[PDB]
Parts: sequence; C-alpha cells; structure tokens
Amino acid sequence: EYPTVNEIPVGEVRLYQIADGVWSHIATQSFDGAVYPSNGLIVRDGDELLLIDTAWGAKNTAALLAEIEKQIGLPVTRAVSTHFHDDRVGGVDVLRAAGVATYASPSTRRLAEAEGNEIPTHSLEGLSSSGDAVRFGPVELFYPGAAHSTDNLVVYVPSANVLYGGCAVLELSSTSAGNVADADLAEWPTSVERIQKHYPEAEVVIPGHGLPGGLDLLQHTANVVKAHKN
Ligand code: NA
Ligand SMILES: [Zn+2]
Ligand SMILES: [Zn+2]
Repeated sequence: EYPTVNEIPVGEVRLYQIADGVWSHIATQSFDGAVYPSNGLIVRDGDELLLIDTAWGAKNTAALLAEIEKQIGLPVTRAVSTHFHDDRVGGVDVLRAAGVATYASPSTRRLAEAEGNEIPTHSLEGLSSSGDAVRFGPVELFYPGAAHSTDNLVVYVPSANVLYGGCAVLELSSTSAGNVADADLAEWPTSVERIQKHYPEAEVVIPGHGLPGGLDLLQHTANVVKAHKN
C-alpha cells in the first residue's frame, strides 16, 4: 500500500506502481525541522523513462536513480520539474550529471535562479498561458494557472488516465493548503476548475505530497483553498 512518512527514512526512496508503465516515487525530507513525504512520477516511453520532479534533494535524487535502476532497469533520459521549489528541482544537478536532460518552463527556471535553487537545463515553451497544454514524450504538460505557485504545471498520462497534480493538488486528508508563501489563493480554485474541465476522464490523481486518490482530490483542493482564504 501507499507508503507514508513513517515508512520511509530520509534518504530512501520508494516506488509505487500506479498503472502499466506509470509509477510514483516517494521520498521524505526535513523542512523547517519536520519531515514530510513528497511524490513525483515516472513514466515509461518505450525503453526509456521520463521523470517528473526530483526526490527533494541531491541524496534523495541519487537514491531515486538507484531505486529506478534496481526496480525498473530502464534509463531515465529526461526530467521535468513542475515548479521552482526544492522538492521539485533539488537534485537537478545530480540528474544532469547522470546524463538526464532536465526541463522546466522559463518561468520555473527564472524563479529557481532567483531563489538560489538548482536550475533545469532546458526550457519548456508553449506553457505561458492558463489552459496551455503541450505533449512531452508520453505525457501532456498543462499549465492550469497560478495555484500553489505561479509557475506550477500538472502532468497527464493519456495511456493510463493518470493525473499528477504536483502541489497544485492536495491530498484528501489535508485540512489546509500548506505552504502558501508563493501561492495565489484567489486564483487557485479557478486553476483547479481548469484542470477539472480539461481532464474529466482522469482515474487517478496524484498530489505533490501524500496519498493518491480519485477526481475528488481536485474539488477538495478548491474547497480547502477557498476555506483557507476564508
Ligand atoms: Na537513469
Ligand atoms: Zn512548492
Ligand atoms: Zn511541496
């Protein structure tokens, strides 16, 4: 079953199979003293893998690559970071040094640079406006509008009907929107509505932190964020 913070010591990574050729990766990291789990995604594309998000730091990301080689045995050739925070880009230097081509939107790259985070090598164009969608290997990348951050992207895997929301989507047990220092609380519910409208057929929704669920994670996120904003 789906691993939680208690089952993953900081520095270890678990993989969880979501569908044929689709896995989440789960890592843990200390932030402001406390340990949190974090998810990303792995998608098979023929005999190579596309990585979505780092495992939140260099050591975790090196462990991620090791766990991928052990469990899956296919090379990660490209990676996309879904926003500029450390749980998404921390580890990019490890990926790049391992031969993985790293990508993010221009906005994410600029914000990462400004924050002193690692910076993905390549820009993902065509994602500047809310509702924009582009194909990238076996996934579609979608910019729903500002939410957890202004740059946040979501990822859909058409072959599996799996929607990876990153931090624009919250898990069902969540009662608050979490770290909102960079968030746009006024726009976030609208951004979620765009996701709902564009991916009504999604069967699994994976949040950036915590348990995957169904489409209800989307409405739940809008609700929490509205209640948070008050
Ligand atoms: Na690899
Ligand atoms: Zn974030
Ligand atoms: Zn986060």
